[PDB]
Amino acid sequence: IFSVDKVRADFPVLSREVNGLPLAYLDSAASAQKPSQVIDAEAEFYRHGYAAVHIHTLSAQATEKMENVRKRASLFINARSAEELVFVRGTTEGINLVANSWGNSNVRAGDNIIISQMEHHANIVPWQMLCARVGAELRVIPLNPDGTLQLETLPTLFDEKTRLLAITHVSNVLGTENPLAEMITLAHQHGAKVLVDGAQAVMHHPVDVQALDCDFYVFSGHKLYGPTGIGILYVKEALLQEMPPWEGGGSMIATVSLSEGTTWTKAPWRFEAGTPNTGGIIGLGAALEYVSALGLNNIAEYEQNLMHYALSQLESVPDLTLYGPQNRLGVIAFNLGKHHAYDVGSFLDNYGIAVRTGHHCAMPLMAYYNVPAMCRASLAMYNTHEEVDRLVTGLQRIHRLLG
Amino acid sequence: IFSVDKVRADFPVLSREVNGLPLAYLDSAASAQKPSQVIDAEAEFYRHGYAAVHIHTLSAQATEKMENVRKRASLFINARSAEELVFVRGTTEGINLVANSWGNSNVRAGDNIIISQMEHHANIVPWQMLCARVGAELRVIPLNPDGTLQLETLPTLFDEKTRLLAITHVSNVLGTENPLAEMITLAHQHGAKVLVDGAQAVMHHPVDVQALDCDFYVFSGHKLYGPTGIGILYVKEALLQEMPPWEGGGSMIATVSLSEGTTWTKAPWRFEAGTPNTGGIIGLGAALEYVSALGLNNIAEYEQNLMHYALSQLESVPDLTLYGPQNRLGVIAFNLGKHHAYDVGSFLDNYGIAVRTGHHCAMPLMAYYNVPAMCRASLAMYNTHEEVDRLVTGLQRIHRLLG
Ligand SMILES: [Cl-]
Ligand SMILES: [Cl-]
Repeated sequence: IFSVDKVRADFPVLSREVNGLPLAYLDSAASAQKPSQVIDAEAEFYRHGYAAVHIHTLSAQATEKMENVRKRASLFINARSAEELVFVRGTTEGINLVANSWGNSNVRAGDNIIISQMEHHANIVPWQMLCARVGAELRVIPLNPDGTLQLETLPTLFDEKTRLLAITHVSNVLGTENPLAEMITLAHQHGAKVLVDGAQAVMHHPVDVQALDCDFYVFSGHKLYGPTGIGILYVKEALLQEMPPWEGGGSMIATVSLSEGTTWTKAPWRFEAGTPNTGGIIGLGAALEYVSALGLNNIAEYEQNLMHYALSQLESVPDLTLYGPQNRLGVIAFNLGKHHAYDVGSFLDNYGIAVRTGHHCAMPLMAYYNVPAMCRASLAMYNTHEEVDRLVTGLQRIHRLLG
Repeated sequence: IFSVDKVRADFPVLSREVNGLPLAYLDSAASAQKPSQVIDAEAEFYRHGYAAVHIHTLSAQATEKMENVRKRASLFINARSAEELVFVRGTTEGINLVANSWGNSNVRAGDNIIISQMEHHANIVPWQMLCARVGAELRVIPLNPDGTLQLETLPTLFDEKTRLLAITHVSNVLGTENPLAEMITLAHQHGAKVLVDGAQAVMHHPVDVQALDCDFYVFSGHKLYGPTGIGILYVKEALLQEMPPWEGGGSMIATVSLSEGTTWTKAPWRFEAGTPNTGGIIGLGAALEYVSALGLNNIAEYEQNLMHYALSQLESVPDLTLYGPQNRLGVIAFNLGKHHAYDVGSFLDNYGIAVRTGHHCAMPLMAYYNVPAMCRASLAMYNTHEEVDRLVTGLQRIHRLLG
């Protein structure tokens, strides 16, 4: 079983006070707090084992630590091979890498690409720049009122010119989990590849990219209780070894000549130019170990119970509008009466409750719902029923005071 | 005055043992060790102040810490304005950013770009990919035997079609410091812009980009006694606010619409997509503080004396070939007799002496000297006369044993 009190003991930030009051951090979807095991694994590497990667001993051990983290990450998402994983800055850079290296040589004038109306900007803007570069069309799967995809529109959007579906696994605003396996079957029937944005999935339940059969999969370390500046791009081996490089420089070359040109090295490493973020890679590996030791199924069970408790308690908040489906994961998007989200979040911060307010990097989603902004509370593995009670009580107080 | 013993006390890695013997780390040019003040500033941020950047309190304080580091970095290199600095992964990503955002809209078919024969691959490969994309020509300033540029060839290389000179401040192999101010005057007389690769300069002496009048300047945090995964790209305000975005996604947009297109936000931030590497940014700011507190002029004086001692002592090594000028900064590139550098570096590692062997991401430089590889010892602010003595003695032993 899961013990939230033992877990919280690993997270030093949770002891913090904000505005004189004890912090209730309900913004893990924007970025997750990190346990001491992750923080110290990075610090200890800098303290005792630091060197540049790729003869001498510290450098050879550091190179081996980084390839071990690549292997551990590939097992964490059940990729066939460690060499199907590229180290990137985060989800955003991973998507841009695919959009340029794979997009520029596989999406031509007159083609189309399909995204959804709930996509994070990370999974919109690189496809808009790709379509502008090659003269292709960006198609959009629209939303239902309850925050799910209008799956009936897929036949009018998929045709023989559809090169790619780029789709979120779990919405960072609505908490909707999309039916990826079926959508990927449909997409593959047309010869379309599928990129999955998994930035909000990998911390809530197990993820298996062989079962999903996605062609690309991306996520960020810092939302997986890990350090900033590191993330993972998974690509099917057969596609990856055909993709050209994106960033150029050291470590991604085989030979460099000023008169005979330059040749590239083999995949993953062809896509990793310059000094890797070894500090972040070390912290990411520790983050995967820590999460695996708790067990993603145990995390999923505790988070689902906490979510059901929260949705039940929030029924006692007058004039509360929720957005998204009842079976959401991770986040609760809401607005309080007619009050602007900025004001609501500001009162909640004043009680020491951290929630995010604004467009959540999902402006088309906001426009679909005809609001400028939303509040969002995240309910992660280290959050408690008591913090939910503080959120409920605070919204009630804000309603009485401002109503 | 400088006290190397007090400085070394800040660096926990220096206590390490390698192969049972005390470490002599002479590979700071590949990556620098970090002081506790840098390591702990990052750890403490994760422990007590962590949040996503850009209403609630932790997030507002984190956003302010990152913009303070941007300001501190701009003062460190004497840029006019903090908004002339873009946070990048490192030198390599900074150069690729310029090559794509600025290069693609300013270098056309039939134009030419000038680099030097001593450039790191980071400052070659992105210009080769740019020239291949737009149909331009890559011109090369050749070397003199002593490791300096053949400055006489500049009139045959600069013409009216020269769009850009990309040039290293200090060679990572030879330790040559190039006459940047004069070369930038010449380049500007033709309407050419100048990118300076400063990755080997910013830790050895003060750097002033207003005095240099360079148009772009790049360096890496991890060689500046800082964390991995962070670096700085400086661009003159007038050029930067004309440059289009490179990576797309959150935080670099002003508005995102699926029907009316997307607009971009103002410079620096237009070039920073997705979650910044706040952990690395915090560590970088601490690294700049630590180096400023020692004083770059004090570092330069101690490192120059250590270098003169090393070059004098190495005269007692039979069959030692040195590469580069006598007034080198930071590094000593050498080969021992006819022995391959890999073997020499392997014996030195066995004595607990870390040097780098290989092409040092400078294959054209190696070919100029008609060798496949070189050894390189770095002499940084925390290295000692005693470690030089260990290097000298070790090379002597290797010569006797293998000669
Ligand atoms: Cl290389
Ligand atoms: Cl945004």
